[PDB]
Amino acid sequence: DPFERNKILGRGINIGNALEAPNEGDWGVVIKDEFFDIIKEAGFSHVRIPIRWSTHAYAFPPYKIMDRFFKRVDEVINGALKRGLAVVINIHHYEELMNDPEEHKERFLALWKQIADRYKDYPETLFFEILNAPHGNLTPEKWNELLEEALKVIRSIDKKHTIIIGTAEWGGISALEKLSVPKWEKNSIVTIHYYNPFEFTHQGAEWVEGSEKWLGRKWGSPDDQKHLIEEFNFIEEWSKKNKRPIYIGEFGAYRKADLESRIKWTSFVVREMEKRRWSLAYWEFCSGFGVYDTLRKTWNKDLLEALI
Repeated sequence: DPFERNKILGRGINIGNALEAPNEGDWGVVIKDEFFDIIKEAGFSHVRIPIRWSTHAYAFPPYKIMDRFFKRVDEVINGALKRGLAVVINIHHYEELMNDPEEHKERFLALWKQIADRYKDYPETLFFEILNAPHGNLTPEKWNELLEEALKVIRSIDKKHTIIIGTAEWGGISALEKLSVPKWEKNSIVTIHYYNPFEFTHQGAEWVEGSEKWLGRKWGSPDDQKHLIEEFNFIEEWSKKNKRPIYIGEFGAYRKADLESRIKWTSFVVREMEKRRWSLAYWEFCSGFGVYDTLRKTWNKDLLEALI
């Protein structure tokens, strides 16, 4: 029952700026084994681990994933499982696939063949997330085709693990209506990344065009809350109509946003996700959107309370 699997997934946190960088540590985070103690003790049910497999596999057939990297991913997954955390792994920042899905289709499918083969006998609390935030030339209609091809590859190997399927147009709500999950697939969860209002959550983000114009933006008015509720109602209606569970696999506000607004937004979205029985994972543990200080070994207490 994928709804039961969604319940098991529960509340989680992304350990980002880590394995989805070109190399682990490049973006500031190395996944320390003790992080899993910290996260489990704080009350989280799962971790989401973004992984840039594409830079750690050969470019030519059979597109073999490199040994040392595979071993590292094993180590991370098992570290989390040791603490009784559920684990979401994905394919993250496969930029060539977004820019030319035709050229990279078979390589992408080869990655999933290898990942499914590697983890098919791992515990049922490991989840396979097909592809992070499809966008660009990987259009909604092309994604519907590609995700089905990936489902077929994974299911040819593994009919035990729940699969997590995102939306196109950068993984938010805008392309949810366009998403199609094949009827034959019966053990999947649909994932959405929720960052609205984008101008608030990404204000001052150095990698986002024109974001400096958003610096100082607050969040918390009654109207702000009603707008967010309307969007959550839209997602919930889609879930009910399509009979698929919902995982909000990323949500969070950047550190440049005022702390009081960050707390209000984070706490509110979590309460509203909970009312809808969704699973959820905060972006992210300890970096630019972070809630834990790895030097001081302390949580931001208000943000941790918001997440529970």
